[PDB]
Amino acid sequence: SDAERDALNIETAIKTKGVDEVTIVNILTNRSNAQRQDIAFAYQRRTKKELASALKSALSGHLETVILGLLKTPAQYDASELKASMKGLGTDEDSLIEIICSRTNQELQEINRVYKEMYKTDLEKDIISDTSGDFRKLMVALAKGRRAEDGSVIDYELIDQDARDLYDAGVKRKGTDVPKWISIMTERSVPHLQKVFDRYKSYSPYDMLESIRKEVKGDLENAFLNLVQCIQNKPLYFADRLYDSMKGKGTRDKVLIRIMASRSEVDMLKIRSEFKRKYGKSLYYYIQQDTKGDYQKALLYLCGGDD
DNA sequence: GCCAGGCTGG
DNA sequence: GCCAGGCTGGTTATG
Ligand SMILES: [Ca+2]
Ligand SMILES: [Ca+2]
Ligand SMILES: [Ca+2]
Ligand SMILES: [Ca+2]
Ligand SMILES: [Ca+2]
Ligand SMILES: [Ca+2]
Ligand SMILES: [Ca+2]
Ligand SMILES: [Mg+2]
Repeated sequence: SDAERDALNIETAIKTKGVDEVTIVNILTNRSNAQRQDIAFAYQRRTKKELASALKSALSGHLETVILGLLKTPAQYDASELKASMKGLGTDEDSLIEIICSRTNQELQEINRVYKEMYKTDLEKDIISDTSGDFRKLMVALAKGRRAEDGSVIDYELIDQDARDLYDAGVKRKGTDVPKWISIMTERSVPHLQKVFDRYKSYSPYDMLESIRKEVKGDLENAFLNLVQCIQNKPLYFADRLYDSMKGKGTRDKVLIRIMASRSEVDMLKIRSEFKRKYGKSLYYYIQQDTKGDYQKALLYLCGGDD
């Protein structure tokens, strides 16, 4: 890599009359996150100005959102998105749910650490302040990032007991024992819960997702639905969330940008494979139909190719 | 989950 | 009939 050559080409594009957005996109969306950190360092040393601030002046619109997000480290970006989801008197529960429900223990440990560094308060405290009831209990538990790690031994006895407990806490009874659902679904390892959800189908006339829809409502329902999909098949979860961000009128750009940026370097090949298999056309194609301009170009580079 | 009703398959 | 799935609504499950 040549961070200083990239940093120089970016400054030229910034200072150019009208701004050369294509140069900025072509560079930043075709570099790894670590290469971008080096570019930003090299840029500050050359210009005495922060790259992120210089681009926030030089860009606007959805393109600005993409590019500024790409400049943050993965944990910084996640922490900033969590902060933004909680900003003001409301809560963006959909975004909070997406991040907390899909991040691994190791990702969440770094988010907790980085959040506190950037905002001087614990993530858990902001979550407690923005949520209430069982939804709060579930989000706070997940955010600890202390799910059991995948053991070397499959515990079939516990798989069966957990399935019965989920059934007895929900569909089988009047009302719902939500704390039993929260315990099992936050504490057990991911491969364990995968097996629990199939075993659950032996006891229950409905699968886990349909049981959630029948038993709970609102933010709690949304959160359990996202979590179960994340446990069952996380690349498919992101493929479905991307399809949902585009399928209808307009675009849920906040969701589309965040997924494309945060997964580009993690599992985007699997996301693309699941998307193409389910929807028959490529993720690339859906992005092309829903977005335009340099913004489109940036997302297509994060996609990484057709099919 | 319970009690039913009609429906589509093999 | 039997086997496997679905969808409705009424009287509704440690209720
Ligand atoms: Ca321009
Ligand atoms: Ca701007
Ligand atoms: Ca708030
Ligand atoms: Ca809200
Ligand atoms: Ca119930
Ligand atoms: Ca519901
Ligand atoms: Ca659309
Ligand atoms: Mg790439």
